[PDB]
Amino acid sequence: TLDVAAQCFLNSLVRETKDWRLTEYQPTQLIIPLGEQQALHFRVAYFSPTQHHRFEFPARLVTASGSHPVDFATLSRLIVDKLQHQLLLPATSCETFHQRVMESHAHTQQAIDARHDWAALREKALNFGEAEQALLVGHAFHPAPKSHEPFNQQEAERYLPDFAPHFPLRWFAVNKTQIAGESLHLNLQQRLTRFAAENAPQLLNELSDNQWLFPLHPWQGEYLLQQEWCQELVAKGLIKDLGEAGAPWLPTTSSRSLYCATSRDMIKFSLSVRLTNSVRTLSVKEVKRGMRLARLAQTDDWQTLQARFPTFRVMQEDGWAGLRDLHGNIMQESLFALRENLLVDQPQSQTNVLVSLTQAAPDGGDSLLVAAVKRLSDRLGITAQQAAHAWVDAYCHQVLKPLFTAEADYGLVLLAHQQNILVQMLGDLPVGLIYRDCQGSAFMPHAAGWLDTIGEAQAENVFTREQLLRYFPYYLLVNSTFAVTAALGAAGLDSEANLMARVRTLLAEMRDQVTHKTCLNYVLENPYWNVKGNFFCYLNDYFDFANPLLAQ
Amino acid sequence: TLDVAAQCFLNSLVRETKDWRLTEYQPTQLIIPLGEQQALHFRVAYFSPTQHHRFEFPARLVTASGSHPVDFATLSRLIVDKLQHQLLLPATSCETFHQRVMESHAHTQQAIDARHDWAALREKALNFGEAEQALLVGHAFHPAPKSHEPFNQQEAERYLPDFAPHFPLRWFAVNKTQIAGESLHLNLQQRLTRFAAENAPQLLNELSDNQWLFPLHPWQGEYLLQQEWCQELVAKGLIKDLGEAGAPWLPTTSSRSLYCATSRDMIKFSLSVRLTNSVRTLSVKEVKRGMRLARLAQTDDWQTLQARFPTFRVMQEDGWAGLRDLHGNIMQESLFALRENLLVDQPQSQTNVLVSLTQAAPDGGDSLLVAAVKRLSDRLGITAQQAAHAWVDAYCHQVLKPLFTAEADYGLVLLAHQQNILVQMLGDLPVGLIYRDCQGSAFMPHAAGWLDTIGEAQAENVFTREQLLRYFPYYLLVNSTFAVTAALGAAGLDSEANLMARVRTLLAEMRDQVTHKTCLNYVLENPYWNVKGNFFCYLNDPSVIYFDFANPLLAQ
Amino acid sequence: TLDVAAQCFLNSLVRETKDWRLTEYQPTQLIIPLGEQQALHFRVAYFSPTQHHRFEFPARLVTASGSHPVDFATLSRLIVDKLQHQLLLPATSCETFHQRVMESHAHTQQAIDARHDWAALREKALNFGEAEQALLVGHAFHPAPKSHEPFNQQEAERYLPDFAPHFPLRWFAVNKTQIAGESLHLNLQQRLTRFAAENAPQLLNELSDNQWLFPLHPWQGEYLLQQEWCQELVAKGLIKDLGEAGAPWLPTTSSRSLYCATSRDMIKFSLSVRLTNSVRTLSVKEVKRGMRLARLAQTDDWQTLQARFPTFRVMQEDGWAGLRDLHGNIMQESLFALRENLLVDQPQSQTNVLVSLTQAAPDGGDSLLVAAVKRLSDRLGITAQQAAHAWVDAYCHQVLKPLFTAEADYGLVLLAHQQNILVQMLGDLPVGLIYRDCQGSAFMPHAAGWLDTIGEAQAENVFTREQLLRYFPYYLLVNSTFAVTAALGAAGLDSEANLMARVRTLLAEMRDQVTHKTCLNYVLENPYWNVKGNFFCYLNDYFDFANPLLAQ
Ligand SMILES: Nc1ncnc2c1ncn2[C@@H]1O[C@H](COP(=O)(O)OP(=O)(O)OP(=O)(O)O)[C@@H](O)[C@H]1O
Ligand SMILES: Nc1ncnc2c1ncn2[C@@H]1O[C@H](COP(=O)(O)OP(=O)(O)OP(=O)(O)O)[C@@H](O)[C@H]1O
Ligand SMILES: Nc1ncnc2c1ncn2[C@@H]1O[C@H](COP(=O)(O)OP(=O)(O)OP(=O)(O)O)[C@@H](O)[C@H]1O
Ligand SMILES: [Mg+2]
Ligand SMILES: [Mg+2]
Ligand SMILES: [Mg+2]
Repeated sequence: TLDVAAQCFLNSLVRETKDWRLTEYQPTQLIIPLGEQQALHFRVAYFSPTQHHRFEFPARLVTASGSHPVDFATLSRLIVDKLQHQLLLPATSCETFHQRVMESHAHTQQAIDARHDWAALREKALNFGEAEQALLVGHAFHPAPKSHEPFNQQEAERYLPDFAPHFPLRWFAVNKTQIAGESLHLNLQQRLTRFAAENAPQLLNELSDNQWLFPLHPWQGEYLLQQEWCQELVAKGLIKDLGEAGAPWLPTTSSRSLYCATSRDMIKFSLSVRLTNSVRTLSVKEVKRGMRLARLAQTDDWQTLQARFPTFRVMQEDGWAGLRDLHGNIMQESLFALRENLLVDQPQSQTNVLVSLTQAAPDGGDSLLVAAVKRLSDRLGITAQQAAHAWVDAYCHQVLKPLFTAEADYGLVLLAHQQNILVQMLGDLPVGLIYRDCQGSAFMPHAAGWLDTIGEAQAENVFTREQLLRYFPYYLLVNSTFAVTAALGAAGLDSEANLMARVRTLLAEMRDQVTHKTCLNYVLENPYWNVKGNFFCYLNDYFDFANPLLAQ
Repeated sequence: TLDVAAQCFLNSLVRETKDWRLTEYQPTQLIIPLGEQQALHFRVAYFSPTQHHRFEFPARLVTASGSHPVDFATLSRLIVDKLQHQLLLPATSCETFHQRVMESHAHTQQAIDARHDWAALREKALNFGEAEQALLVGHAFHPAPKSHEPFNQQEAERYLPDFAPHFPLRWFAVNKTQIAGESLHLNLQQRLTRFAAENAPQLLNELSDNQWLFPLHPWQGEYLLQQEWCQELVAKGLIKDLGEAGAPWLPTTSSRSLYCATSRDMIKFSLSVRLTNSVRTLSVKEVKRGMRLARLAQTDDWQTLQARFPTFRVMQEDGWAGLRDLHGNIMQESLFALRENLLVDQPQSQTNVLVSLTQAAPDGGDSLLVAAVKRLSDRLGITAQQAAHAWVDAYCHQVLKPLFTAEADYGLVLLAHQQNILVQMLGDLPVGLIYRDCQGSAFMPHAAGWLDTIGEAQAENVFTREQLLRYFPYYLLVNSTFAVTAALGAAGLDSEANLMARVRTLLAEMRDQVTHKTCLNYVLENPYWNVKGNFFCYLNDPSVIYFDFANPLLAQ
Repeated sequence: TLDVAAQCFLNSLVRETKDWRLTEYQPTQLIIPLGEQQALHFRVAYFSPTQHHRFEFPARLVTASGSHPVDFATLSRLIVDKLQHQLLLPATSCETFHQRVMESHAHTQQAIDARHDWAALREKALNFGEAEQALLVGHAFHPAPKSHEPFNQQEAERYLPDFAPHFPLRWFAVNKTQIAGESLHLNLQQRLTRFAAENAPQLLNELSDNQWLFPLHPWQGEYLLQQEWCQELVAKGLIKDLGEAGAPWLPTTSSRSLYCATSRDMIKFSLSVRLTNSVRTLSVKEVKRGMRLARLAQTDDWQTLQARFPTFRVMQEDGWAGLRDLHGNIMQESLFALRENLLVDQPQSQTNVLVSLTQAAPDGGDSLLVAAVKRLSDRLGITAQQAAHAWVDAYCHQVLKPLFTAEADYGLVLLAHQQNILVQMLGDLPVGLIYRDCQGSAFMPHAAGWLDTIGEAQAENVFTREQLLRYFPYYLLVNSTFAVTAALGAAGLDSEANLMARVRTLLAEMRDQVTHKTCLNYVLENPYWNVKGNFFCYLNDYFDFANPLLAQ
């Protein structure tokens, strides 16, 4: 009756198309014409003004003769055929698209079947690791959010968060000639030594002045070792495989970022896998973004920002390393970034990634957000609606405020979608924010003088005003705030319209306080936002979105 | 050199008198004239515009063509003698006052010598229980904050928090015909069942339809049991003494209130002991106030208030019980009230009573507040002054905001001591408030329509305007907020003057958002605050009992 | 290649028959003749003198015409067809037998597939709850150890240990007139009061002098509510259904017994479900046995026993309750027994039920027992064989000594198979015993004087010498000790023969210390043991066994 994987495909499509209808009569049905006098009739259980819809399955294909049910595989192929014919697309690109969609759908079902614990997650507050592996639906507005090529099923069970696995890292003993890297506070030799001593102490027999301990992802590790350039190093004895060892690491929502509860650092690997339309290798350019922001976090003006927003943290990526071939070429498939584990002293703190809270429950029950809101209602003795309002209000103050204000007053841009936002909670109420993913950092023109303080003002990741107004509202509101409000709306705690009214009101107060009102004005006043459409972007290996926050 | 006990006697005095002077020369000294061409000279290490002074000892007697040092016992006797002449005081009350001040001074020194763990508390964030037993100085502006009467040494070691003790409760099996009480959600029979079950399960072999388990304070219980009316019940078989049993309980800052980390309920006993000019027995009257507030907490307007401030909690005292004699008369010395333990599900949270944090270190080191702020600074990588400002700003938003708004918008008066304020912290930053002691709850006239909804419009704890303006700014700014700013000022993180400017700014923002501006107007604009002193109140078990306090928040 | 469910069926068969043979030539194959020049050949991977075999699959059916592979569904039909005519087995009975064998085989594979966390159990010492849900194979010598009629697949996932579920209890508020029961230390009213106050505190609003809180199994409670007699109680106002509430409970290896870490009591329910040829309802007679032993556990001679074996405890079932119909008749289907939770103060102790340790790994890897012995080896820096020896010797001293001695010196009989034996470990070495299930408690004639001290010398569960010698060695050696020695043997730590020699040598030393040597003499000297045919027993809704503990 329900299929959260199919809903992704359909909500992604409905958001990015103007061609679909609603029936005047009840029960309401959404209609996607296929042309040639036939159309798909979806029964609507919940209609969302932000297109967080929920359809009651199976769908029905309507014909001249009559009507008949169709499975997802069928209705999806009829849609890709339609788009191929009306929009005149290539054939080889449309079939590969449909194949990848079906793989994802199928992979989402296996993970649902495998995870019998998921429902029990509603029962109490989740820690960091629990939330990082609770996301089974994936990207709610991507057609194929769970494609993981080239991984097989055995590899997808060990190396993806979906099956809640854990594993020790792989380790090499590498000569320092063949180690490139960079790190703050501790030099590179000192990070690697600390990181090794706290995770795989028994390998410290291999540690010397020249021969350092190098961590690798177990899949990449085996994938790198076979390569000739790496095998050449083994021949010269500049690399020595130590195998797997040490503490348990669990893949996070991004799969390539790993978490260990006792390690002062998390580790983000260059991982040769396609995950929603991008191979997840790292570049030297990318890791220097993190190093850039990490150094900027030492300045006085950062000190001032942090003082003003003490409940707001950024998990700095202040270290990285990678292997050099025999020529000295940094092999980017061996790179990794080291990310501050700000939860190391509090591994049971209710700090959750937002995307896991807002995803629709695969069993059609409460979302993990709604669970938390319901606990908050019970604990405080207030109505579920009142608990919905308070949660939403605190979310604005704790999450949105520092993020808009970081741009407006300091020119710092943090592109914070659901998977980058960690909601620090205490008793299911947001009391802070931790931002993650420093590749999502950028700088406005009015941060240039501040960047000069570290010599970076010619930074690669500098945005123009037009770049800001494109990305920033989509990530923070469309791809964040409206999932919060939609999830609460789908559960019936309050209408999305009324909840977005609370968001609007608080964004207005926020505007009054900041210096550069450019962005908040665009958000609060401009009729149409740029929104990145994954449905047609993924089909090829941008649209205007009606702004709901305008004054009515 | 250091005496935090003497500083209480002296600072309390300096606040309630205008008969003292500073030296135009340095090192600066504070002078208290004794008349007859003699005076006491105190070396001032820190001068506070909120009278949180730090004197360097010994003092010095300035007399005849010369002086000499005087111990605390001497200078205090001299000052009490001065007061006996000035106010024509009965000699019996003077000597009772002085002996009590020495008792407190001595008891404090004992505790300080007994608590070698105290300095180590600076090392990390405190849990609720740790903070509740970390107060060794007591009331900072009371002359005898550690008077224990009639506790002996052994009794003070076990039943006060100072030595960080714990003990299981005493228990009576009592016929329901001799149990008077009340409870919400669960009836009285059901509370005592739950409470007895989760605290002393092994006594459930004495639980029946008619015979209920009844908890007692080990010291009160031994006293009540030696009474005539109680033994009538033992002879009648309506009371059986089961002795001590069950989980460990910690006396908190108030001594009569106990804490058990695994207990869903705290318990606040009627305790026949004198602590800062009040016998600590309960009355049916006072325990009804808790019920009144608890029943009011089920209303939709409370619900509305709670929604507006989700991080603000009140620990509801929604249950109480006591013993009645054979004639059915409630014996107030047996009373207790049950308080919600909102920390039962996280006993290791950084929820601390404010008074323990602000308290000046007995060893002269960092106060526990300064230890926190310093951790806040190091974690966030910000300056100690930036951490101090951040902590103070969050204190205003998390503590002062809900309390001033509850009175203004809803008419609810919560008289928040430094001891009734639990600061819910997360990473050494205030992120919420938990208020304790419902005996200090009162209602303004404009709460009347709301009290009607539960039929308590004629509540005894109703306050006039003048009552509010006297009490509320004393408890919540003088005996609370200024202790925060003073602690940080004394540590040299920023001047009290500057920190009090921050509070004013935020208090002024708030006034613009409330309905009844009556209270915040007074705070910000009334030149003087007329309140009640502890030093001359304690000396007398009316122009002196209450004194005018120069407002430091006036735009100057 | 590996099928642990099929191995239960086949080993159970080979143990209870003398019609099969072994091929001299290598690779060795076990042959089960079907007659008519037709037979099944099983490639043996491990031959066990205690019939804990491991066959390599698929099996191969051999005729004069040739050989071809056969799957488990086939070879099991062929074997039942054989047995059907060889025993003149009724056709309708045999069809039901094989249907339950395929159901068991199927449900097992579903559980293996569902439990992706099982392999990870090898990594560290298990706690009690983890072990209680680690048994996915079931009884290793029952033909259908995972048949759970009438449970459907949804009901199995929630109410059997197999999917590691947990849930809150169902609760009725019941007039004390309709409550039957008994308890020690606390009376019945007081136990139920305590049991409710620590497990479902929020239901205490319903508690009163006349209306008592009454716990139910979530399945059994619904099954009960629908019956006519219970409806009458609801109509009369004698019962009020409070629904589900309270702390989490996890079903143990027995399913009808539930475990809550925070509760001083475990609860054993009358459960109308068939688990290995026995519907799991309780009877009044059966819960008297627990009360009887509990009262006997308060005597001075029990004291004398306990002081001699301080590491040995029994989990006393010192309470029970049940509903009565309107006529005062105790309803057998509503019964439950309360059991001491002796682990309530150390929930993370390495106290594991033996059966989950000995069980063959579904994925063919190390057993959870061998996982421990290897930890023990690595910790002490001794050889795996030495650790195996130490573990076995420690098993004999901590488990076998107190149990034999209890019969010999006191006349107390505890029928301790693997599932009643909780091995108390410290650093993967046994250091104690906790016995469970007082239904398997009995008494010898020389215990009669001790029984007279509580007036229970007339007990129903008194054994004859013959009853003792039949049951005791099977449960306590065949279905306990030999699974340990066979798991260590199959792992290649040492031969079963050498490990069984260690057991004999210690049993010999034991016999010299006890007064009544009857039992140990029968174990050490009698050429044959009586043993249960769970196979032909299950076929029909026992047999002699060669003693390996003989001196040779
Ligand atoms: N709503 C969402 N928005 C963005 N990403 C999502 C969403 N839902 C799921 N995801 C998943 O999260 C990942 C986001 O990738 P992104 O590049 O932001 O992180 P990363 O750099 O790979 O890892 P990290 O965040 O640890 O640095 C994708 O792989 C995507 O499948
Ligand atoms: N700064 C302070 N202000 C007020 N009281 C203080 C202070 N420091 C310590 N105390 C102690 O705390 C107690 C407060 O008395 P109060 O009547 O306000 O609370 P209570 O009702 O006794 O305690 P509870 O909070 O358990 O209800 C006094 O005994 C006093 O000695
Ligand atoms: N090797 C084994 N020996 C005995 N029982 C086993 C074995 N393996 C699994 N089991 C399971 O253990 C249960 C044994 O039943 P038994 O009557 O001894 O326990 P019970 O009385 O139902 O439960 P409890 O032990 O909780 O009192 C059966 O349900 C059976 O499926
Ligand atoms: Mg990311
Ligand atoms: Mg108080
Ligand atoms: Mg059993």
